[PDB]
This record gives sequence, structure tokens and C-alpha cells, in this order.
Amino acid sequence: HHENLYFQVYEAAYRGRGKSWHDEAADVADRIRAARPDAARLLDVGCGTGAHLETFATRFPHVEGLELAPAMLALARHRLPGVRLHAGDMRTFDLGVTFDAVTCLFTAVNFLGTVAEMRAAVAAMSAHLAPGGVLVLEPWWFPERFIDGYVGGDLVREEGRTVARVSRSTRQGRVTRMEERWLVGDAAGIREFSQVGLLTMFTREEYDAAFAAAGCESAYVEGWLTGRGLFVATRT
Amino acid sequence: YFQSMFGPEHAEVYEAAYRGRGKSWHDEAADVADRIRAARPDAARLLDVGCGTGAHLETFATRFPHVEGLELAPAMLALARHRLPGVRLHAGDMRTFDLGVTFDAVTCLFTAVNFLGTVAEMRAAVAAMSAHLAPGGVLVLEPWWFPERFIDGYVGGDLVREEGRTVARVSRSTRQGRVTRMEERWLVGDAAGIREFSQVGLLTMFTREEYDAAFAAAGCESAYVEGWLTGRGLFVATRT
Ligand SMILES: C[S@+](CC[C@H](N)C(=O)[O-])C[C@H]1O[C@@H](n2cnc3c(N)ncnc32)[C@H](O)[C@@H]1O
Ligand SMILES: C[S@+](CC[C@H](N)C(=O)[O-])C[C@H]1O[C@@H](n2cnc3c(N)ncnc32)[C@H](O)[C@@H]1O
Repeated sequence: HHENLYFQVYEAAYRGRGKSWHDEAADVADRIRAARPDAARLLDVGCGTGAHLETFATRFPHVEGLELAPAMLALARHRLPGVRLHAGDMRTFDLGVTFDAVTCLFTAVNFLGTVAEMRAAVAAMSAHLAPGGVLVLEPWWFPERFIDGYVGGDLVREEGRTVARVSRSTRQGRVTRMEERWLVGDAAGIREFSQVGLLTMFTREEYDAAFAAAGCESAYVEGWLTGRGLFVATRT
Repeated sequence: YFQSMFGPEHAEVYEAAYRGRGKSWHDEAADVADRIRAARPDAARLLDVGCGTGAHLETFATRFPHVEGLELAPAMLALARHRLPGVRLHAGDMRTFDLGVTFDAVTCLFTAVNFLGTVAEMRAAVAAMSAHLAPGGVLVLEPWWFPERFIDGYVGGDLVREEGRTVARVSRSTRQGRVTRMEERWLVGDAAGIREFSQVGLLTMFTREEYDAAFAAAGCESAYVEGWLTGRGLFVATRT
């Protein structure tokens, strides 16, 4: 007989829906080490809450983060005691040092609006790679793969609350419109919440072209733990 | 924001929810039909009062030659006709309807009577239904009782994923006296988009003493069946 309980914002939500930043980071680290057994320096770009980095730190002596939103740069530092974090734009940063690996996960690069912007980002990351360094990038769905009008839904049971969520994803051009609507029922009442988020899709040929332009040989791992696959490139 | 219950949106999703939690209108109607035959072996004409979508009536029709329905919300009576092409269905109020005809049995199931607000209204309903009974006719009524655990408040949640639509529901019910305040909030996502609609309803309990008095006031000898397939038991009365 025993019981568990946790207590005390996007990350909590995806964790409740079943996402494991730890398993993802571990798998990513295994693959980085496959290509680069001596990897020691890692930079996570668009780290957000730094959940991935929490696990990367257990695997690489030195790890760093790059983040544009200072509200998230706050939370990451809090959860990441010994981690050097930099405020910056992925499209523009320069830190004067190389890394054995640069990661860009959970569709972070798809927060850029144009192919010209994504290619500048991919080139920046590649610039911070030492020779043979590994670039890892989790892309947002490929236009060919993107179901349109896709409707998702999940029911999460939290402490004191039941949460319903229905989503709908639509496209206009290359831009993807995810409409999320939550229902939160608890002691005080039922609250409704609605969100929309926009990610700009790129094609496999577009990523592959951006890698090559920045001197990296790319490969794509179908599926992976998220469903969106994984690019693993090396800077030749 | 809030609408009244049993509108068109509610009618579309109303059965999906209770079936997903394990309700079988078929088994209920079948059991009800068996008991009607116990008390009235020759029963042939049946009327379901507050039939809603007619889910019960669907199985009653396979068991009784002539079957009819009475329903106030036209959105529920619409789907009722849809599901029951050749069945005379009537728009009416439980408290006042008059169809000029008697039946061998009149049913009022799934706490339909407890959507009335006062004891006087239930007694008018119970008296109206009894007027539509032939001598020896059977009245069967599923009353609302408070679940053993529902002391103050309850929060429910449901997600059914169908092919072509997903339906989410968060509910909240609070109790005070004999009144339960039902707040339901739905999310339907489908080909066309994401729709939300919200409802509030009042369910009012009546006492065993009140039912027994309403039946007697209406010329009926009553009896109560413990438990039943829902948990709320079942009143079965006969028209002397
Ligand atoms: C959901 S993604 C973060 C993915 C993160 N690795 C995770 O899994 O939690 C959003 C983050 O990307 C960062 N980001 C977006 N555009 C950026 C840009 N141009 N330069 C740097 N960071 C950027 C923002 O700061 C934001 O915190
Ligand atoms: C949701 S339950 C439906 C019961 C139905 N037999 C079933 O199990 O599906 C309550 C129903 O009572 C009906 N109703 C409520 N008050 C009524 C009244 N005064 N007269 C007739 N029908 C009424 C509503 O239209 C609603 O469909």
C-alpha cells in the first residue's frame, strides 16, 4: 500500500498528456554519442523551460541554452542550477565557441516565419558546431504529412480537477493553425480556455537544403518518440 | 453563454455520453417490458412520457404492438421521430397532455419527472399519466435519488472519440436540499470546426411519501423496486 502525489505552463500540460522530455533527451544523447562518442559540450537552442537540458546535463559535462523569451529564460535557469543560459535569437547569435552537439527540439525552429529565417537559424547552429559536430532538429510536420482539419482530444485527471481538451489543426499556405480549447471543472466551477498557436511548416527538401547550405550532411529518422521524426546531421 | 438543456446540440450528443459510461437503454427497456408483462400479461399499448430521443421506445417497439411517445423538447422529439419512423410521437407537457386514448402501460424513465420543480407539478404529471391508463394499467417511474457519495458537489468528465467527430464534456452538479444544479459544458470538434455549448439544469428530488401520495391521489396502488439496473430503483403502480 502506497500513494504518490505531486504539486505546485505549457510543459505541465504536455506532461499530463504523456510527453517525456527525459526519454527524448536520453535517446537524443545516445544518438549524439553514436556519431560522436567524445561529445562533451552541448547547446540546446530554443530550450524554453529547459526540461530537455535537465536530462542532458546528466549526460554531458558542459551544456548550455539559448532562448529569446526572457519569461522562459527565467524558468529554465530556476530548474537548471548549474547551467549557463544565453538570451538570443537563434537566427543571429554568436558565442565565439564550438559545441560537440546543437539540438533544436519540439518544433522550435518552426516558430520562425520564413524559409529565409529558418535557413539563417540552421546556419547559425552549424556555425557553433565543431567539425563532425552533431546537429539535431525535431521538425514540425511536412506539408505532405500534415493532415488538414485534424481534430485531437484528451481527458486528463489532475488533483482536484478534470480537464477536457479538443484541438483542431488547419493550414493556410505554409502556416498551420492549431486551435486548442480546454474545459476545466473543479470545486469552484467550470472554466473554459481557448488558445491558437501558429507554426510555419517546411518541407523535407527545405530542411535538407538548409543543412547543406550550412555545410552539414543530414539524415532523417522516421517516427521517433513524438511522431515528427528527427533530423541528425553532422558538420563536414 | 448558457442555454437550456435538450436543445438541438444536446440531442445530438446526449446518447453518446451515457452509453460511453455504460448505460444500456436496451437492457432497461427490456427489463421494464418484462415487468409490464408480469403485471399485465396482455399489454399491447404503451406510452413513454418524456421519451427524449426515444432510445427506450426503440426497444419497446420490438416488444409491444403499439407504442407512442410524449416529449416537450422538440430537438429531442426530432431525433426521436428520426429513429422511429412509423411511431406516433406527440409534442406535449407531462403536466397537462391529453391524447384522448388509454394505454396498457405508461413509462417515465431516467429521472424525467424530476425535471419538474415542485411537488404540485409532479402530482399533476403522475395524475395525467394515470388518466391515460386503462383499468389495471401499469405505470412505471424511475425516480431520482441522491447517490450515496454525492453529498455536496460532483465534477464529471467525458471524452468520446468518434470517426468524424470528437465530443468532450465537463459537468458539475451541486446539491442543496432536494435540488441539484446540473451544469454541463461540451466541446465538439469535427470536419466543420470546434463548437462549444453550455447548459444548466435543475433536478428536484421527491420523497417516497410524496410519490406514494401522488399515486394514491391519482387512483393508483404503488410499489417500489429496490436497486434495478440503474441504482435508483423503480416505482411500479397499477390503475384501479
Ligand atoms: C515550444 S518552443 C521550445 C521547445 C523546447 N525545447 C521544449 O521542448 O520545451 C518555444 C521557445 O522557442 C524559443 N524561440 C522561438 N523563436 C526563437 C528565436 N528566433 N530565437 C531563439 N529562441 C526562439 C522561444 O523563446 C520559446 O521559449
Ligand atoms: C434527458 S431525460 C430523457 C428521458 C428518456 N426517456 C431517456 O432515457 O432518454 C428527460 C427528458 O424529459 C423531458 N421533459 C422535461 N420536462 C418535461 C415536461 N414537463 N413534459 C414533457 N417532457 C419533459 C425533456 O425533453 C428530456 O428529454
